[PDB]
Amino acid sequence: SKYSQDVLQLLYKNKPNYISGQSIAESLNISRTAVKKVIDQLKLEGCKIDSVNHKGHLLQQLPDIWYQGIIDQYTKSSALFDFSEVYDSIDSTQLAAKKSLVGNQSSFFILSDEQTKGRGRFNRHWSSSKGQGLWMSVVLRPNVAFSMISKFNLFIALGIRDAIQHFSQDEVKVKWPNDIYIDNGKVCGFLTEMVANNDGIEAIICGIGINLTQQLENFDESIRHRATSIQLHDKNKLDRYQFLERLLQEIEKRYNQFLTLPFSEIREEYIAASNIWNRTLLFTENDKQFKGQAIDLDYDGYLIVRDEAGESHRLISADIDF
Amino acid sequence: SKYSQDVLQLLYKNKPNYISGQSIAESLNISRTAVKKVIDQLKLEGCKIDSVNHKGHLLQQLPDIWYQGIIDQYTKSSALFDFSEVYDSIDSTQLAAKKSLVGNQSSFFILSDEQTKGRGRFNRHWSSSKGQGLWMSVVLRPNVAFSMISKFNLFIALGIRDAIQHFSQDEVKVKWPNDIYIDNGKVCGFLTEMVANNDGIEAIICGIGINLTQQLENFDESIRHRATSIQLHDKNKLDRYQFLERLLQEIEKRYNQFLTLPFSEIREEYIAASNIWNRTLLFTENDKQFKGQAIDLDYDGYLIVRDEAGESHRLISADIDF
Ligand SMILES: Nc1ncnc2c1ncn2[C@@H]1O[C@H](COP(=O)(O)OCCCCC[C@@H]2SC[C@@H]3NC(=O)N[C@@H]32)[C@@H](O)[C@H]1O
Ligand SMILES: Nc1ncnc2c1ncn2[C@@H]1O[C@H](COP(=O)(O)OCCCCC[C@@H]2SC[C@@H]3NC(=O)N[C@@H]32)[C@@H](O)[C@H]1O
Repeated sequence: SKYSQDVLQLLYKNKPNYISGQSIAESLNISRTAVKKVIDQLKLEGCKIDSVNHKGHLLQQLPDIWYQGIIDQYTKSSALFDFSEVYDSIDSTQLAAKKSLVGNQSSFFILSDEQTKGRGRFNRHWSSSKGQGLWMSVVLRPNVAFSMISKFNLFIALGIRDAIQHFSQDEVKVKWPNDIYIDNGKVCGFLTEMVANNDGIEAIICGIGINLTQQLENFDESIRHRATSIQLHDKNKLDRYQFLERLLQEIEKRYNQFLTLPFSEIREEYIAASNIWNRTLLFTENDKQFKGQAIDLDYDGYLIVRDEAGESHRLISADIDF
Repeated sequence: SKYSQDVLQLLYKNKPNYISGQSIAESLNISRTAVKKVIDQLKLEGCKIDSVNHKGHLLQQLPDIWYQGIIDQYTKSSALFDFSEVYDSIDSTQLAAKKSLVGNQSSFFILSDEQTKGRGRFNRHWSSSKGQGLWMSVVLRPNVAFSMISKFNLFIALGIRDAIQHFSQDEVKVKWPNDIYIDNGKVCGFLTEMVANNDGIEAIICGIGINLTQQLENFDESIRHRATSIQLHDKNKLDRYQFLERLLQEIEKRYNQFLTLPFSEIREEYIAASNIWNRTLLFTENDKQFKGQAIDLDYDGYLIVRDEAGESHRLISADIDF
């Protein structure tokens, strides 16, 4: 009903204490009995709620569904995010964000359980299954020149990798400039875009797609040997609210780093975290394709590459295959 | 009514020949009498239409109102523009365009008779009076790297100036990088913005604001000594459809130049057209303000400036006062 999110919100807020039906009824000004029906419906959708006579209700565990009422708590206590929008299904969080940023200076993010028109780079398809991943767009408002886009993209990467690392017992590496791998499986793809003019960035929009709970059986045959999910590398059930919380904590740490530090302070760390060294890489640029070795990441974030013909290149971005 | 634009469209299309009520009625499948009422209404709004017994109607002159039905002809015969949106009044053509470009690759423009929330640079106000100017946003789709924004902005300037020049008997000059002057009056301001990532521009959005028919009495006292309109420098009535047509012709000429030429081919021309030389300029950058002389425009479009302290600067953009 109308009141599901509000009831869920009260339950999240009151953890680890129990609140009574009666007390929830008073808050929202509805009947005890409507409170019971709302609570029955949440259990039926897979909320795990302990109901104890004389004590009331305790939210123990959420299902793999995003709830606006819970996300609203994440933004209230956030110093960086003014608000969020949550969707069950939508064309793309990235389209939605590019539409919502117009005409304001808010910082916010958009999450959706499924995307029907998920896009990565160069208009490629990004598989966004219902219930199985974090499909998110983040909009921020750095006072910086439009050339700083690349450097933002370097910082955010370490933020995402760190948040996935906390949950996998296997190594999580960055594949510059736009993906996160565990072994040979891409677990995340992200993409940083901007609205800007000669005078400055108007918004950064970072699209982040993270495979959370797919089994191998869940990926299309076409990508199944090069894709993985956090669950496939975590011995405990992966909890999506716990992940989101850590993801937002890291994004904010790295965003403040971005505003305050040169790339040179994180370069070594980025280097050590990267899986592009010591192996043959395939590069695509429009017509050309070529092979190459990543030699180095320079102090401004360019990849130094020696191609198979011995020519050296200095790249602000690329798309690489392994 | 429902049919005004369609009737106007047929009338524009049939110039310089007359079409009959009867014939317009057949086209749209409506009664002769509804055609007469639609025609009476257009005259009453200031369309000048010659109605001759036995011959029919000829559109002779439009009022200072934009009509979607006429703009639809401009886009049908345009190779560059897929479509246009026309409004009587709206917050800003620039907001509207940034919302309409999302999720497609169309090229288009948006015109509005008035803007209630017109913005120039740095969130400054742009005065957009009903009936008095061309308030327009243009969206294009160059396959180019995000650093080419500045160079686009140089080409478009010569396009706009040329189109205003055709109508003023006084000199029209460019004030780099964002305004067009006739004598000491700013007649136009324009602003180039982009949506982009490391891989390329997704859209260019050029906001163009041109004072067409204001008298001095029409400008706010605060800007009246530094503003002017095309009418104040044209001995004939300024006709807004004729202007728009020439504006679109030049924008397309210069946009193709942009795609095909280095800035070095137009540099001299831009130079010769500019009013920033040989005079003291005021520069603002965040905290600082300083005075300076424009020395030169280099082959990549940077302004070379000698400031009052004798230090030289190389600027991709600036805001200058005279
Ligand atoms: N779920 C998946 N897991 C592993 N491999 C996959 C997946 N889906 C597609 N792929 C493979 O990865 C490529 C990813 O593209 P990318 O262009 O490198 O793209 C970088 C990224 C984009 C981030 C997408 C986020 S989701 C939230 C936001 N909304 C949106 O439309 N995109 C961003 C695809 O061609 C395909 O090979
Ligand atoms: N009508 C006017 N004529 C002469 N002076 C004026 C006018 N309105 C304001 N001004 C003065 O010019 C400054 C223009 O700002 P700019 O930031 O250089 O701005 C560059 C420009 C922006 C182009 C505006 C177009 S209109 C179509 C599109 N939509 C939108 O909101 N803006 C663009 C203002 O501070 C004020 O001094």
